[PDB]
Amino acid sequence: KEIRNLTTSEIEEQIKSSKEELFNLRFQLATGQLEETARIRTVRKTIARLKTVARERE
RNA sequence: UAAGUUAUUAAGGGCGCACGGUGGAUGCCUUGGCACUAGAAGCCGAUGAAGGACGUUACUAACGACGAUAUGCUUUGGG
Repeated sequence: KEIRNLTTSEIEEQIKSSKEELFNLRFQLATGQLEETARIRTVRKTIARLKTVARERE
């Protein structure tokens, strides 16, 4: 999605979005503390884009 | 006082009509079928098939779509 960043920044980004944001929101939506639930489907799709462009670079 | 004749009763039933219930025929309709015509096409698979199991949404029991990038992603045209 026009991320156009250094591939190591792509790996830092997949590793940040991959657990931290998404895993935290998955715990919050279970223990009854997350509203703005639509964050989740945002982060998921972000973790797809960072992966696809890295695969395009190969 | 005597002789004689005759009738109302309807527990329930019969017929005729009036009004309800049941059940889903018929009329009209069609989301789908049937039989064919002209033109594509007549194979897929070890780069892992046809077919399926399990999963994916903020909930999800099921059906479609999809596959740990999961109720979908990028990019080039239409709108």
